[PDB]
Amino acid sequence: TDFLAGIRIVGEDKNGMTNQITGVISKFDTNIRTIVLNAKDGIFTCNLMIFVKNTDKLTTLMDKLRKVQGVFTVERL
Amino acid sequence: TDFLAGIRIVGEDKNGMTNQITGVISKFDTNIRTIVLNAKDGIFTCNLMIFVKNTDKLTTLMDKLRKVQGVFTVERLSN
Repeated sequence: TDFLAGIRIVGEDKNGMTNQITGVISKFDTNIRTIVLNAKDGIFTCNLMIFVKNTDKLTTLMDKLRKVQGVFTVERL
Repeated sequence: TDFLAGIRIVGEDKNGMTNQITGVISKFDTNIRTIVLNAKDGIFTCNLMIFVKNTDKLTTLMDKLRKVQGVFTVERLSN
């Protein structure tokens, strides 16, 4: 019942942004499949592919990511 | 001051390893610039670009990653 889901995060690259984002994703109950993260010229972008048990897990993770300082948007791909 | 360095990690895609490696990287005391991680064919590869203090510091981060059971290789990237 687990399925592959994608999430895109965009924000400003300030105050250890990347460490916080990677910390949240790694600690969460999900199986990371792919990460394409770049932080240059003050902007942060990250496309994540993960295996999730259900939609509740996916939306919960997206909600946590939105609370990280500097994040503009978190959208499902 | 800090300079840009690259690190490549290759390991087994089992037992929560991708999450484990991402966690180790997040706990690093450095400025992460790029992460390209992909899990496929039973393994995962991860190219990381970070701004680091000096070579001694870089070596300590690579040693931390190499000590994670399940990691096959950790090498410094050039270019």
